[PDB]
Parts: sequence; C-alpha cells; structure tokens
Amino acid sequence: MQIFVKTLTGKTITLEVEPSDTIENVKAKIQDKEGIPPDQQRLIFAGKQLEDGRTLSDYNIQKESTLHLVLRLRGG
Repeated sequence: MQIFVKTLTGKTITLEVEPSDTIENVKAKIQDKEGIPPDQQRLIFAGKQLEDGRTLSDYNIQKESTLHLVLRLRGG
C-alpha cells in the first residue's frame, strides 16, 4: 500500500509499505529516502507510538494514512 509520513517540521514524505512490514522496515525506508537513521525516528499514528518489532497492521494503519515522524536521540 501507499502511506504518508508527516514530519514535525511540516514536511511530508511518501512511502510504499505493506501491513506485514515491521516498524524497523518503515523506519529503514524513511532512512533510504531521507538519511535519518531509524534510531533517531519516533513514529506515532493517532497518538499511539509505533513500537519496534511490531508490524504496521498491529495498528489501524489504512491505505494512504499519515504517520507522524519525530526526530529524537535514543537514551537506553
């Protein structure tokens, strides 16, 4: 499917994904398209945080939905 990723600075990118894609796959596509490492990416749809290891289907992500991309620095 086609989805969209709106950043926090008012920028939007277009992604090609499938519900079977894990979150690190989506962050990896965002990396290929933008150069932002998946470590510095916090994805949120409808307030819910997209956890690594889960899939897009684990959330109510429909075709041409728009996720929110926050740029962070990991602590751990």
